[PDB]
Amino acid sequence: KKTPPVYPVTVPFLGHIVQFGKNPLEFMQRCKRDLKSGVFTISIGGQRVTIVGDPHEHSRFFSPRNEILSPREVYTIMTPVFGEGVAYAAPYPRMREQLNFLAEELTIAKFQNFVPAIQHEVRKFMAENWKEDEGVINLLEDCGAMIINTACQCLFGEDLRKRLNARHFAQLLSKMESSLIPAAVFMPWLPQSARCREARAELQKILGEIIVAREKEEASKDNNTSDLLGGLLKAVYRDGTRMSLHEVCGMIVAAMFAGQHTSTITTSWSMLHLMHPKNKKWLDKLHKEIDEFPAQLNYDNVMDEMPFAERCVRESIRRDPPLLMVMRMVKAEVKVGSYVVPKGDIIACSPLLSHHDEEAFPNPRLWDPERDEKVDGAFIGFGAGVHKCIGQKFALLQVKTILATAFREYDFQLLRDEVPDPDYHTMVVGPTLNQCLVKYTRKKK
Ligand code: HEM
Ligand SMILES: FC(F)(F)c1ccc(N(c2cccnc2)C2CCN(c3ccc(C(F)(F)F)cn3)CC2)cc1
Repeated sequence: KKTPPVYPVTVPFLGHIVQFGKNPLEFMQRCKRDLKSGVFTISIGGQRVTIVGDPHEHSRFFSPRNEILSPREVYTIMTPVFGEGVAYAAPYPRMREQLNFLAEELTIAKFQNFVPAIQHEVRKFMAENWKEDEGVINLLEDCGAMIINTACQCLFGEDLRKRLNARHFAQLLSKMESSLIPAAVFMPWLPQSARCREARAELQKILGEIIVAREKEEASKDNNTSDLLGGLLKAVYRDGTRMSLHEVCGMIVAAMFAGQHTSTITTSWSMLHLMHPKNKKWLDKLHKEIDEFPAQLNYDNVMDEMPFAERCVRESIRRDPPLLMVMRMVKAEVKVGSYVVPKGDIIACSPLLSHHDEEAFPNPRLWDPERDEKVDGAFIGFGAGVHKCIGQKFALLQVKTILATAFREYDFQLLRDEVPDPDYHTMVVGPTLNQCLVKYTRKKK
């Protein structure tokens, strides 16, 4: 009944925040290698951080209930972004209720409209920015613009898009997230909240006026508005109450924030690999898959006739996962294989680490869409168990739709010799900005 072997500190109360900041992959790999164990504890400012680095031991982290493993006290940082009483700020039972309303808005039933709506905004963006036949663009900043555009074309109603467009909304999103610093998640003890508040107090009033307007159309039942907002208004809790504007806006914000960073990074990655000359066989097999498709794609095409595309996307999330660390706070310990994690200990599971386990993924730095996890449950890019990703189906659909639409009508050339190196400065990891310069070439008669 002993604890994981603690990696020693040299500079004290720095813990490892410097060695970790530069390159998390190498650091964690070295820790795993030296300690001869996938399971080990590191110190971050004195805090006992315990990583579960053995892909065979994943279900230990993802299976327990919240009362045993609590995300809240480690994920608090998001409380100003979504507001109070929303998500973690709210108690677990009612957060579950909140998440149920959101998940019931991303049902495969809603997805029938999404495919044509995503294609519309991709082709709009390509008509206004891909204007020349040959041009240089930054892929990372462009896929983001496409992700926010198409996501608003899916879950935002006509009237809401007239009173808010995506391009202004993304400026509200960045206005809101800038209060996040990676080194504020382990210390329980704001110069940006002042700008964070004014963004929500702006969005909340805009939404409130759309609601005031929709209740004055509601008389006809002819308004027929069934978007993310439309369903969240109708939401009724277990105890008869309904969502207030504060809880409503927070939910919309969360819906967009979650998808926009993770999806755009995924898309960008996916495009850089296929674009690369070493990956030509994969680009061809992609083409073999999408060449037969009509100009206007339907739900079946993307979902049913596009497995290989999904193999590329998933591989991209397997190789370079957007979220490096998933975290919990232990309230009551349960055995982790042979070791045991004590109460008060901060337990983590790292998609960045696990996705690079030689047994699970031989040659982890190789992009290979046809490869299958050699250990069941190794791939945890969307998480697993109690807190698996509810946006997984939508993001997959979103990225695939974009890839199919882009490659069908364009060719791409990477100004670089090698695929961009990930940037670990940010908490959510994507490829380097100044490395993401790409040349586009339009396909002609
Ligand atoms: C590539 C795209 C995405 C990735 C990589 C991703 C990744 C993840 C991961 C790793 C988790 C687990 C969090 C944890 O256990 O600590 C998660 C949970 C979640 N994701 Fe995503 N996600 C993606 C897209 C989306 C989208 C589009 C949405 C919503 C639109 C979304 C909403 C959520 C939500 C609500 C959770 C709930 C976590 C919980 O149950 O407490 N995600 N996602
Ligand atoms: F809808 C929702 F319920 F409010 C919600 C939305 C997004 C998320 N997350 C999320 C983000 C991007 C894609 N998919 C899901 C996060 C919320 C907190 N989270 C993390 C993950 C890591 C870190 C840290 F410490 F590394 F910076 C901080 N927060 C992981 C899931 C969780 C809940």
